[PDB]
Amino acid sequence: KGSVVIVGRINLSGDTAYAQQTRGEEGCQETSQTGRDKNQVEGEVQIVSTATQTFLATSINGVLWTVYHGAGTRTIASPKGPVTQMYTNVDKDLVGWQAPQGSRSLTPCTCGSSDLYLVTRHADVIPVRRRGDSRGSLLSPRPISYLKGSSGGPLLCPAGHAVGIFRAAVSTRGVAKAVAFIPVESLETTMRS
Ligand SMILES: *[C@](O)(C(=O)NC1CC1)[C@H](CCC)NC(=O)[C@@H]1[C@H]2CCC[C@H]2CN1C(=O)[C@@H](NC(=O)[C@@H](NC(=O)c1cnccn1)C1CCCCC1)C(C)(C)C
Ligand SMILES: [Zn+2]
Repeated sequence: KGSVVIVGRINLSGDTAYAQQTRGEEGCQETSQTGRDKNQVEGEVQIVSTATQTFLATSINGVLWTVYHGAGTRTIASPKGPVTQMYTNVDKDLVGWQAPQGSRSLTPCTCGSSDLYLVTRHADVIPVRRRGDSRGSLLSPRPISYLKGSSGGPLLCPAGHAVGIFRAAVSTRGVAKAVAFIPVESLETTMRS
């Protein structure tokens, strides 16, 4: 097995979103195998790694959420050693840990806006137009490479509240046309029986 390892962070507090890498490929390979990570955590969105993949994870209501197809049943490396998952929902493709010390949690969106904002792993903020429970159109199509690594990141309100967790793109010939996401309501259902 192995722990998922925070290799970075996205800050959404200020006027513009930015990414910081805080750990390289060699130091991440090391920390996955110990499960002990003494680095300072900050931000709403974390950049996380397994042995194969690098993607996002997002704190909402005190829980760091990401995708199950990326994270699996893995522990997360922390300053007190490896932390077990608090929630595992394979049906909803959703796993969550106790939000790490240092982090900030997003609030669930209560406004029902269909104007969403996808935060990518490069801290690009892309407008998405909500279409149903779990889908949204891209106002501009992108190469899927643009979104590769963003699984686990948030879709936001215009108010900066969590609408959902990005998990997949609908793609034709390497051009993403839409995004699929885990709605924040599903995260709420997961905590609430
Ligand atoms: C995300 O996990 C990530 O950042 N991973 C780190 C980089 C390694 C990653 C982000 C991709 C934009 N997500 C995925 O890889 C997801 C996962 C979760 C669900 C299945 C796999 C594949 N996947 C995708 O996003 C794919 N999308 C699809 O398979 C969609 N299907 C189509 O687009 C399609 C199918 N038939 C004909 C034409 N188009 C399905 C559609 C239904 C909902 C699930 C996604 C790719 C093709 C990788 C974009
Ligand atoms: Zn809202």
